[PDB]
This record gives sequence, C-alpha cells and structure tokens, in this order.
Amino acid sequence: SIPTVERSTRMSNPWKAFMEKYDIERTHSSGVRVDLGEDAEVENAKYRIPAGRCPVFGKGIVIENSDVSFLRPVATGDQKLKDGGFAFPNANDHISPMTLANLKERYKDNVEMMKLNDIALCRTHAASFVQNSNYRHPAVYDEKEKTCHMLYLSAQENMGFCFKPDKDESFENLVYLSKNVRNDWDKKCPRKNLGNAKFGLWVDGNCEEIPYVKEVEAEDLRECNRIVFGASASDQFKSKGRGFNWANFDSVKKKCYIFNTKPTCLINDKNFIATTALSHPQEVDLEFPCSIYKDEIEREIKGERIVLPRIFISNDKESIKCPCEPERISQSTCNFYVCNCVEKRAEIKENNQVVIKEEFRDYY
Repeated sequence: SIPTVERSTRMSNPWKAFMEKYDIERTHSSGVRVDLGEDAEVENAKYRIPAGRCPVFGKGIVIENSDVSFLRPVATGDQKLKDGGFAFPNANDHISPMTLANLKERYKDNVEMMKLNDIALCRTHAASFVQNSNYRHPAVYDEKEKTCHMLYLSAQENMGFCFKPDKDESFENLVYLSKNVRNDWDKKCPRKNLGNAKFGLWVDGNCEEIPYVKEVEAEDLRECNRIVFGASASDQFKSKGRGFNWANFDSVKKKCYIFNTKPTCLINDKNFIATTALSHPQEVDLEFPCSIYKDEIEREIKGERIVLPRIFISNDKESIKCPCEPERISQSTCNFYVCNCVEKRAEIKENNQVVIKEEFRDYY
C-alpha cells in the first residue's frame, strides 16, 4: 500500500553510450602520433604497419629542412632520393592519386563499396593493394581536394631522411588512414571538438574534475589539439592506443590540460572545449547534450514505490530530490543544478582511478 520514494543503490553512468567513441584504447587500439600497431611478413622480411581503427584528422608528416610535401610520390627508380614524398609513385597514375570522382567511377558496379562514405571509400581502395599478406598501405584523404593518396612509406617518424608526424595548418583538411579504419568511423570515432564541455570522470552521480592532468600554455584550440597529438599514444613497443590522448582546452585562461586516463563523462563548462589527438584541429560542436540527466531520471520513474537513480545533476533541480538547495552551476550553458549534499559511494584516488569507497565494497 504505502507509496514511497527512495534512492537507488545501483551505480550507473548515463554517459556510457555517448563516451564510447572517446575510449581510444578500445575503439582505435593503436598508436595515434605514431601508429605501427601491426606486424607484417613481406614474404621473408619483417615490417611494422599502421593498424589504428579510427581516422586521425589533420595529421601529416613533416620532412625536416624541405619543401616537398609528404603527399608527393616517393623518389622513383633513379632520381635524387627524397626529392619526393611518401606517396605511391607514377605507375600510370591509375592507383594513386585518385579523386573521389575517379574512385566512384572505378567502383560504380560495386554495390557495397558504393554505400561507403568518402573517407571509407578512400580507405577501402588503398587497403586493397598488396597476396596472403596483411601488409596493406595506409592512405591520406584530402577532404579539401577530395583526393585519395596511397602512402608507399608507412613509417611516420625518423628523428635525432629525417621526418616526424605533426598537425599544422597545411595538414588541416587531411585524414590519415591505417588499413584498418572503421567504415562507420563517423559513429565510432572522434571528429569534432566538443564546445561548452570539458572531459571528466563520472563519480557516483556527477561528472567530476580529472585531478591529475599536465597543464601547458596554448593560445587557441588548434595549439591545444597539436600539443595533445604530440603527447598521444606512440608506437615509435605497441601502445595499443594507451597514452595522453585527451585534452581540455580552457579558452578563457588559454591553457591546455592533457591526461592519459579515458574520460567517462563531460562537464558542461562554457569556457572549455574538449579535444583528442584524433580530433579535427578546428571543428567544434557547441551543442552540449543538456537533456542527458533528465532523460535518465524520467525513464527510471516512468501504492507506488519510486526509486530515484543515482543522478545528482540536472536542468530540473526539483527532480533530484536534494535534501538541501541544489547549487546552480554558473558555468553551465544548460543551467544545470547539482545536489552536493548526498551520500557518495565512489571517489577519485591517485592515477585518476574511480573506486568504490571502503564502506561500500561488500556488495558491489
């Protein structure tokens, strides 16, 4: 009979589906700055080759003391060595470079290949050239010129020839593509930076600051994005995508904060933009998913026994059923309120690990 309201003991995270694409270790799973994640036996010899499953936006190779773009064919037969780039040679063109039109005509009678997005079409094309080898060439797609370049050299860094991977304005429309990039990278992989947001850690019902980050000066989002790229998982020893892959850029204080633990939520903060090593150097989506908490609270609700979820933030402050006044979050563009005065069952300990508090370990 008696109608009741209580707080759930289930420890959830409403950000799980949204945040999967930012779990770089799981979704990309190889180096980002330098990706040599797979091994290949080219008949009797031994090679390392890019294996990452996500595209890397804006990445190119910088040839030290040179004016040749790495997108130029490799130096062919005779002719001065590295008077050229990294790309596939001459042949009779026919293979590389190839415009989107050219790729569309080549594969017009392929049903499945015709369904691919442009980046995925370029990727599929490059990875089709060898015969029982997993040695396949990486590609660079130029989104500006709508051109696919197969790369002949798969190495990315030779320093201390001489070259290194970087992100700069000249590479901004380039997408660097291992042979393993997901055809559905638009759903599974980072691209746009997230404005009005910073990365955080979900701690029993609210998204909290990551305590251990490295702070660096950065004038703008592009610089923050370049710095996190320089710091990110490097196979130059297989990283398996583990590294300083993520950064929060404070656009008011002009600081970049890089960290190496996957984020599990976002904090809504109007001063911040959240970026990764894989992400485009400039594109920003400003639309925070404001309804994320309210949707979860309302879904759990819809005499009665109401069990409220462990969600202590929302744009509907009464919905939380906070025992004190919820705090209005000044930096929120969603007008979030937070109930600080509730029992917490998890905490952040060193190395940014979220653990159940000692008091609560038995059960859980």
